Amino acid sequence: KYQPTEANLKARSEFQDNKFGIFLHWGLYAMLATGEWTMTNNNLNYKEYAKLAGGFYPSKFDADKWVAAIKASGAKYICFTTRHHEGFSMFDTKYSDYNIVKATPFKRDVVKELADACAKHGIKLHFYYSHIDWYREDAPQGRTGRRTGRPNPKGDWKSYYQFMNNQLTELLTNYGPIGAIWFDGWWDQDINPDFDWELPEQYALIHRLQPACLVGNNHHQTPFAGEDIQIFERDLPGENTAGLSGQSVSHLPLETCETMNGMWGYKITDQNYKSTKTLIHYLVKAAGKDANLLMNIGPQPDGELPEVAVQRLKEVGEWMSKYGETIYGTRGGLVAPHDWGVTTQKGNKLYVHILNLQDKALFLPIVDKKVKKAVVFADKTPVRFTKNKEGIVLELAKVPTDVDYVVELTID
Amino acid sequence: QQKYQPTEANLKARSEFQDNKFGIFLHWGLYAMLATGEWTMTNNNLNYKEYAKLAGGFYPSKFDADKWVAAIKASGAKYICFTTRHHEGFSMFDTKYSDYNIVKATPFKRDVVKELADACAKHGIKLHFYYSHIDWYREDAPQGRTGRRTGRPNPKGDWKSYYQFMNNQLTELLTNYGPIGAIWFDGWWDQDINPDFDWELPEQYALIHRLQPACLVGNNHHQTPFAGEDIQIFERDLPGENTAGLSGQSVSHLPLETCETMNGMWGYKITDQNYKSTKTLIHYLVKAAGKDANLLMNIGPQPDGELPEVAVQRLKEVGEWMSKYGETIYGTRGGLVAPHDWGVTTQKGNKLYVHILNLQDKALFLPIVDKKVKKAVVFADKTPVRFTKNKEGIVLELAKVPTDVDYVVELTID
Ligand SMILES: [Cl-]
Ligand code: NA
Repeated sequence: KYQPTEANLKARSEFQDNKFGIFLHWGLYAMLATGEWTMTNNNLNYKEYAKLAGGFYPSKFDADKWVAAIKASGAKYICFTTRHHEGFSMFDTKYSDYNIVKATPFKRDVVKELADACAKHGIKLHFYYSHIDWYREDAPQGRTGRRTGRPNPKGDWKSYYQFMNNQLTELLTNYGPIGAIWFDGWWDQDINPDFDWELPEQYALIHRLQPACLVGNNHHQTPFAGEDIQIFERDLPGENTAGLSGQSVSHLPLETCETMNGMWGYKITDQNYKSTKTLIHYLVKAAGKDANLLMNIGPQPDGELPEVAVQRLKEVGEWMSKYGETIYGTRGGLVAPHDWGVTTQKGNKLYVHILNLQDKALFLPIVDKKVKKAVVFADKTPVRFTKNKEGIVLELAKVPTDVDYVVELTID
Repeated sequence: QQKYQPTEANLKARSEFQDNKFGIFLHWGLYAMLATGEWTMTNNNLNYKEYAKLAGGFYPSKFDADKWVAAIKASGAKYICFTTRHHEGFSMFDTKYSDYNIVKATPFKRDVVKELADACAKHGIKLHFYYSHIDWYREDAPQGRTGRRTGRPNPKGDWKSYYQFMNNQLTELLTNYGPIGAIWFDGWWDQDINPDFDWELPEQYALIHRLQPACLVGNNHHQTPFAGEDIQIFERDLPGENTAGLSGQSVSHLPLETCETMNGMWGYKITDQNYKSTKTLIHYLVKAAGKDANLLMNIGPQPDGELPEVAVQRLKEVGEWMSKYGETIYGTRGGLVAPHDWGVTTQKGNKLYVHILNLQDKALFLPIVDKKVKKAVVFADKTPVRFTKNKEGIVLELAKVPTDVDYVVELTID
């Protein structure tokens, strides 16, 4: 029954072309510095938690600096937590005083400042928005938020649902063009299979306000009517390592998310950042399975992006400046992921991303199609290959030890 | 630190607009029946309800959007600016926010804007929408200088209602008709008697950019452009010029556009059948380009739905010229050499096109001193033009006294 508009369909293709975005988890939980789940993990009282807002002053926040650092990685979009499960709004809302402008001494709308910086730098802006809420007294309780001290575990769905829609209206009118709404929390009511999220009306609201905006919902199900992208939580499309999303794979654009260290919202214990090579491999492997990668940073309560995260972004971007052509604008490749790497493709080119190879030769199961040419992407040096009944065999100059040794094949 | 930050999409759209250079204005509304001008309502103090009765007689039976766009494309024009709703307040599109519109209130019963959008898309012509900030018909519209003798009950209007009505219609225009190249506002000057009048333009410009980031915003206020506008309009005058008395404002850094009429009026006028010559119209386009400006040349369609026959022929002959010389206009910016009495220059890449429009001599001095001129040829047949250097520039030696509409000399610079 859902009919995407032309503008929406163009947006979907642009999203797939862009390939690489940065997740930003920032909320009051950054003060506690123990994770965005702390409020329900530690059964904190909702009114006591809200007192934190009077001490929230991220004095070194600079939206220009954030977006410039994110652009330097080769990322093309940002997904920002406008309001997480804690229920604190990081924007100037007229529907709750529990927001960054009214309830903190900082008194600044960081979502507006980020929107302006994104326009300056040519970065698209996506909004994460929590379907669940551990703070509001009208929010129904599912699996989480049962020990916040609130009086009405049933909530008042008509009131809560209207509040959500009123806020979505603000986010889709007051902050310029928005590339996507990224919903989360559906899983909180999976104990109640008859729970009615009333998503057709809510998705219709979004597309009415901005037809080009993409709707995603992190529910781990076959996408519902009106969704424009499909999300896989730390699990890569056809895979369920973390146990969070081993679902089907569909006709909508795919996106998977990873953290750069161990955490989403800022954790002060967590200073083990993954290597630049590991991060580049996340991006390449995602692209190789026809999926975007959303890589998360958790900003500090002083308003700075972690120093090590900024440096890792910079080095990923140095790689992208050389190899971005093999990622941007591509779709998942003809040759499926293997232990040695993955392929992406664009036009008549198949990029063979050799990530983990022990040998000086590589068999590729390319049988039906003729490989017209094979070169080293970096310098266009020829790569010899032979044909056998099962495909082709690349003869490489050495055992590759590069982060990603890309061979560019021409196929017609 | 700037409130308004143009997106990459908008900045690209600005450069495409400047590349396209030539557009056609179309003023069409109920005033076409009276055939005395779009200002007739306020000039003759017509009652708003009496004027609205005209709509029951509006039936432009020969309207053919495909024929219009084809005739306009043949001129070399690359976009069209069409009056969706003029000061008379009559909506030329199917709108849910007023029944005073071409579908609901006339026997013609057709959304001509829809048909024009479809035809523009088919022929690859960009569509811009003119939209009036003032309204002589609605009872909630505030009155300024004009529309004070319409018989309406409330000179103060109800701005909250009227402004919400405008933004509802703008949403329709940007939702139901595909990609729109520009919104072209007009009427700010109606309230210049009230220095504190709040048009609430930031919110309205933001709505346009929110729904279509690549859509350009223009406002014919004759002022320094307000934040949020993407083009600057000069009415009936080259930028920097003021022969018509409507253009005393300074020239900004936004893309420039000047508008002109083919005859004397914007809306169709049955007395006014004195059409400027093809040569004059080509001179308008070339002089505009030489001043780093687009030209928007107007036609006022007839109440039977046809474009004036003489205007169509003029378009055709302008297009014959563009078929030969368009490379010297399209994709160019105002040239190194500023406009002179003899003509103007335009530039693109390593080429400076010297447009000789009015020269009585067989030679032409050009003040090109910093840059080296590698080569000079007659654009039309690539025949070499000899030139010499002097301390103040160069002197071209021409084969004859030029009498062409535009005798173009192509210089190669580096
Ligand atoms: Cl000069
Ligand atoms: Na269109």
